[PDB]
Amino acid sequence: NNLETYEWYNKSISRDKAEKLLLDTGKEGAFMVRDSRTPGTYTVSVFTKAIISENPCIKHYHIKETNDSPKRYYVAEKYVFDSIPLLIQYHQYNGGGLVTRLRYPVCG
Repeated sequence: NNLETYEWYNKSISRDKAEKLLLDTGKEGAFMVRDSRTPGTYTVSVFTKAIISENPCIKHYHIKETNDSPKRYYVAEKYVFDSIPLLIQYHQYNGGGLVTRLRYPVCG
């Protein structure tokens, strides 16, 4: 199911790099993702546009997993899915809370 292909996915990424990558572009609710190790989910680097004296906050959202049917992964005891992409696709569209429900998957 590897994602390594979503503007938002960033393999081997960390919490700092994603923010760094996000900071590079700095969009509204920049969306990024990074593999972890937990039950097998992925991380989501979300960045909020801003600068001046501050305002741009980058949040790393991990995709929780829940042996559902399928809705396994999620990032808010909410919309659960079987993959970050759908989990992201759902955020990217719908309105899965998040900085801004995946507004722009950052792909460093």
